[PDB]
Amino acid sequence: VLGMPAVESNMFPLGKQAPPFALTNVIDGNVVRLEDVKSDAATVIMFICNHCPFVKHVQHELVRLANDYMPKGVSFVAINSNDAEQYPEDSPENMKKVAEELGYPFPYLYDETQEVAKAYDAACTPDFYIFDRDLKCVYRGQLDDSRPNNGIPVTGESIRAALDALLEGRPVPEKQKPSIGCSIKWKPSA
Repeated sequence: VLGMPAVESNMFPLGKQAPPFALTNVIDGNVVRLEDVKSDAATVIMFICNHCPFVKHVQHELVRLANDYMPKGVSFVAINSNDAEQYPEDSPENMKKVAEELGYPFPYLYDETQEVAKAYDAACTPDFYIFDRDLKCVYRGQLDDSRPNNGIPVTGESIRAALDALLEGRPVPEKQKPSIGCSIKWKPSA
């Protein structure tokens, strides 16, 4: 038996408050907090990593999406909770290099204790969350219908539709499907 199976989102509860977080941003070394990303419209939190085919599948769109919506007032934050001792590619130093290479326009924070991933009940990479002006969860799941194995072009449609609804004062579409990807690399149970 080689490798590990992919896992799906755990579907964080709609309406639940975004859990707190105070983590170092590898791009500039600043400690960034939830309060620092609270938005007047929406806050998008993304759990990702550097060596996962499901993340590689969406990396380009993450940048396109953030560039389209950050100017509209939407906040974006990427968090890497993978144990860097098991997966060196997820070390803060490597995270910094990746952010520079891909030109991530949003903070890339490292959650070394994994307490933030557990609080958001993040399960895979990538795992997407959207919270409203009051930091209540209004969307969680996939980026869009595309997957590494289906041929559908990447569009970011699911998140784009949710953000548009939030910016226009309309309810986020009800249909919310789980994301799928590599399991977050948890440290041994303590």
